[PDB]
This record gives sequence, C-alpha cells and structure tokens, in this order.
Amino acid sequence: VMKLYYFPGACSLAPHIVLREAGLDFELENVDLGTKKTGSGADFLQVNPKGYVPALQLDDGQVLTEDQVILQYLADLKPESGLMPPSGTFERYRLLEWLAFISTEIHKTFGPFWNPESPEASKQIALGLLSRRLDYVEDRLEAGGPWLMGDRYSVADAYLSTVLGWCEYLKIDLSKWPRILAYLERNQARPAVQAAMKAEGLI
Amino acid sequence: VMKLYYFPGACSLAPHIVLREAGLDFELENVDLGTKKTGSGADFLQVNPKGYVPALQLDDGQVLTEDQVILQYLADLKPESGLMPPSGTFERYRLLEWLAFISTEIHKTFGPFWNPESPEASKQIALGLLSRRLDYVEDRLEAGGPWLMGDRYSVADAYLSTVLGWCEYLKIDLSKWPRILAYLERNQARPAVQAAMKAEGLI
Repeated sequence: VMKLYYFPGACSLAPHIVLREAGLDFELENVDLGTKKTGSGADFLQVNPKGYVPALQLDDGQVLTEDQVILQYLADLKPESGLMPPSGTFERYRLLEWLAFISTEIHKTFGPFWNPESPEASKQIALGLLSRRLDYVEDRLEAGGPWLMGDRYSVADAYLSTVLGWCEYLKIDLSKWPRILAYLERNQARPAVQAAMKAEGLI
Repeated sequence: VMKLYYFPGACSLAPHIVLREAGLDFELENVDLGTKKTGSGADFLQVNPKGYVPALQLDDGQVLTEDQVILQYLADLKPESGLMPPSGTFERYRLLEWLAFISTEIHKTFGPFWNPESPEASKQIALGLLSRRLDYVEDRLEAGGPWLMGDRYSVADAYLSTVLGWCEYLKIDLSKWPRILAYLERNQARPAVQAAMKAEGLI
C-alpha cells in the first residue's frame, strides 16, 4: 500500500484528508522534522532528498513530493470521486490555478512565522501580503458556491483549509474575513476531515 | 489569438518562451507593474484581479494566471511538441513535481530581493534557503540528462532558467554551481529563447 510521510498539522494533512475523501488505502509514517528521522527510526532524507513533508511513497516504491502534485496524483487514482474536474475540461485548469495560487501565494506566505530566526519587519510584510491574498479569496467565495470550485468540493479545499488551519495557532485573526471563517468551519465539519484530524491527533 | 500580459524579464518570460517553442500564435501586451496599467492604457486589474503577471488571455476571452498552469495549458495545445510528458504517464508527474518545486521553492525564494522594504536578515535567509535548493538542482543535474527531465527539454526548463536569469541582476553568485551555470547557458542558446529575449528587449 501507499505510505504517507507527515508531520501532525503540517501541509501533509491535506493529502491525508484526500486519501480519506477518496477512500484510498495507505499508512501514515510520522516524520521528525527536526532530525529528519521517521518514527520507525529511518533516515527521512533517504525518502525525500529535499527533506520536507509530505512525501508519498507508492507501491512500485517511488516517492512523490510537493503537496499540490501529490493531491493531483491522489485524485487521479479515483476519478470516479470527482475531487477534481475531469481531464480535458477547462474547469480542470481553474482547479490547478487554485492549487498553484494556494501553494505560492498562501502556503509560502507563512514562511516567516515558521522561522525561529525571522525579523519582525518580514512577518509584518507576510501578514501584509497574506491579507491582500485573503481579500481575493473572500471575493471568490462571495461570488462562488460553497467551495473554491463552487459546488464541487475538490482537492483545492483540503489544501486551502489545511493551510488556514495554522492561523489560530499563529494566532492570526481571520475575523476580517467571515466567509473564509465560514469556509473553514465548512471544511472541518466533513467526516473525512474529522477522521484525519483525529488520526493526526489534532483533536 | 491569445494575449500574453508580461513584464520584461519577469516570470512571464517563461510562458513567452514556451509560446515560441511550441510555435503558437500570440500577442504580447506589456504591463506596468507599478500602476497596473497595460501598455495600451487599459486597467490590468480588470484582466488579472490578483494583479500580477503573467496572465494569459485566450480566444474565448477567458484569462489564465499562475506561471506553472499557463505553461501546462500551453504545452497541451501542442502535445505533438513534447514540451511535456504525455497524459497518463508517471513521468508527467515528475515534470509537475518540478514545476511545483520551482514555483514555491525557487521562484518564491526571491521574494525579499524584489521587495523595496525587506530587512537584510530576510535576504540573508533567502539566500540561505535558495542555496540549499540549488544544491539539490545541481544534484539532479549531475545525475541527469541535459535538462531537468533528462533528455527531453520541457516547460520546466523554460521556467527554471527564466527564474535563475535574475541572479546576475540581483548580483547573486552561481559559481558554486557550475552545472547550473552550464544549464543556464544551455537554455539561453536555444533560438526560441533568443527570440523571446530579443522580443522582450533583454538583449
């Protein structure tokens, strides 16, 4: 079966949710981000050279990295589950556009806050940017169906919601964006999200 | 025909190259990043809300954003040109893995250096990280064919090379990575890259 290397609460949570949403078979392997050792004592940089999670280990033994590609790859194992617009459609690009946007624009923006050694002028700017980005999302949400894609819940929602999960912890105020707060609660109420969050110990 | 909104030298250069590599028909529309106005005086935030380049305007009139999605979308207009592994192959994911990696890991890392108001402790860390990332690329290059994908020149090479284009300007030393320097010269010697660089005024 497939093996998912994760850190509780980390972006690895997104694909973790998706494996559950698509009802795929997998095992979680916990990784220590500090010492790059896996829970079983293995050397995680043997798994993922770039040395971050999530990393997805397939049956044929290969490893996939990069949150947004892992999600795609997962969704395509079960096209019948519609976690993603079908190949060939233009809507499909709209989803990819979201995954890219979430990856560079939002996921990255939390760079500073996760760095022990970051100026404060940077975290200031991070929030600065991060805020301008959330304005756009609240826009789309105001214009759009319940999920990023409208009525279809997709992999983009597992990614976005997972990343915004961090704010409470970093103690960042989302109040300014009620729809986004609504969206977050919407995501977390989903049984597969529940089950993963419980599984990862987040509850 | 398709319309590409760009800023000379910007990441928009990547898709610009690809349009030429695939021999597609398009028009360049220059955008002023300062005032979000297009060369023709139009309001660019009407085009791309998120307000950055590149943005790709299709014939049916819609707009695509996000460098790595635009590249995909372009490559799929001409699958006969092999700028991308064919749908269904696993190699295809390897390419996507590169596009994601370049996007978050490298393209983003230049965040600070492009910001008028960035601490120096941040640009320090940027280079710090940026360096660790280039170590991996030099690895792959040392293990791999001439391009990121090995023997197939792909969209990932237009993206990576375009982004590393910046270092000379930011005056960042690549000496420590000869293969990468070799790779860069390899990219720039390609007639379609030439033609785009000339077209954008970079020569």
